[PDB]
Parts: sequence; C-alpha cells; structure tokens
Amino acid sequence: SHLVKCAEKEKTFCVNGGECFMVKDLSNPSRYLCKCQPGFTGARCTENVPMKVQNQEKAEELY
Repeated sequence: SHLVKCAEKEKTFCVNGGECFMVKDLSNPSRYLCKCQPGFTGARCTENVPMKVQNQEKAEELY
C-alpha cells in the first residue's frame, strides 16, 4: 500500500499543484491519495479555501 506517484495520464487527477499518488497494492483498481497544496478541497483539490482570513479583504492580508 505504498504511495507511488501517479503517471502523467493520471497526475492531472489532482490539480492546483496537487501531488498525486496511488495506493500500490493488489486489491484496489487505482485508489488515489493526493498530497494537495495548503488551502484546497474537493476530490481533485479543485476548489481553493481560506489560506489567510480570506474574508477580511479590508485587512492588510492582500497588501
């Protein structure tokens, strides 16, 4: 059940720099495990989420 890196055809399975791996064991089809970037959600790590206090746009988080 080792985390072997997804082949190029599959590395796109997780986006936004999501480091795609696959649980290498002779049971599952190709069950994925993606070490996604801090502040992403969804199966494919498609939707970004608050990295900062991403709501206080007035606060000096933007600039």
